Amino acid sequence: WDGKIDGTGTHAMIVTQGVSILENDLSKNEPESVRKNLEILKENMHELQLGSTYPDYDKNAYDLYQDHFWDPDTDNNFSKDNSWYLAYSIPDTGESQIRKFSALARYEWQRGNYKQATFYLGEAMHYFGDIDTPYHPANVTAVDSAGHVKFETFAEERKEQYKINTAGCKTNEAFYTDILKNKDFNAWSKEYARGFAKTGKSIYYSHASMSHSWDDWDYAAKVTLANSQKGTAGYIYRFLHDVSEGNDPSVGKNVKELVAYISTSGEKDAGTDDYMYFGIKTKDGKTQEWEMDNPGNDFMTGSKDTYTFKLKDENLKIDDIQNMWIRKRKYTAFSDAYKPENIKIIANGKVVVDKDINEWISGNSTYNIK
Ligand SMILES: [Ca+2]
Ligand SMILES: [Ca+2]
Ligand SMILES: [Ca+2]
Ligand SMILES: [Zn+2]
Ligand SMILES: [Zn+2]
Repeated sequence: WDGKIDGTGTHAMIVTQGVSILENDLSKNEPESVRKNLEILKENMHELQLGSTYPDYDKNAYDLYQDHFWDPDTDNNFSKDNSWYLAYSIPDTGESQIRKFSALARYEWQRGNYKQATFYLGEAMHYFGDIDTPYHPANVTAVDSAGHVKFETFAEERKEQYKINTAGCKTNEAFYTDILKNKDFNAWSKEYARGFAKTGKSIYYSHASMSHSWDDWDYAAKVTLANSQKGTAGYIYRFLHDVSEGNDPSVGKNVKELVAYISTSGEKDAGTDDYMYFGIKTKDGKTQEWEMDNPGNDFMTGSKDTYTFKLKDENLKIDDIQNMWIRKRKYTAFSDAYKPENIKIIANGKVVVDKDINEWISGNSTYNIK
């Protein structure tokens, strides 16, 4: 969907309505903590809205042109065994971004950083809105500097007439209750989001593609925006319950992948063009290393980069991973020191490592996170 850097536009409307939806569907018997956390969210509305639009204008990334259209089955294909060269990190998808920002949002909320938590939640919903955008051509036709397309700008001009204020039921009813049953957040998110994304693809072929009439387009915007709002409300509801009842999705399950969220210091020359790797060592002495390389310019000064690592051994618990590290290898003979500011490691929807560093890493050296 379309959006503007100041927290306005289609994206902002979606999260704003997601809140109103909850304000209306929330049953009276709901735990007061849930209702109280909803109120904290509402008073941080401007941050939720800013976060909901930020990913299309994020300048602390890889210096790449924005393109947020993925085939709904991408995440599922990446999750399958054998289908990926493990030495390489897995590319970020709309599906994975929802999970990452959700984990970061939960972590921040538990420690009282409501403003940051809400912003992160906004970013998670931004990506959910995207996968719910009915635009799936093989070849994209961008119309603005932020990578938006004509179907999104069309919906943008009409956003007000697509607003909904209810999911169609109360939180004690099926839609909402089903969302709480699956205690495995990452597993629930995958199936839940995939449903909206696939319906989105169907709508692209039957109503939103360029060859369809304006009437078809209006209808497509209407039904996918309703879906986006409802779906967003569902994610916010789950977040509220997760942070209120102190829920942890990683609870004793196998760690199939690890996600590194690395914040490079804003200091001059903090970034690096040298080869960068991440590695772990298990309690039993096993080791695995991955190359941290995404399509763009990795580890730029002041960037917040994400790397998804798929593990060899799929029978490991989080406590089985004893050490973790990042390692630099010189690209050229010339110096190019690297200064990470903070590194967060996420395992099964939980932020398991949050280490401030602010030290220069130079030459061919290994820096131990743990
Ligand atoms: Ca670089
Ligand atoms: Ca790269
Ligand atoms: Ca440098
Ligand atoms: Zn969008
Ligand atoms: Zn986007």
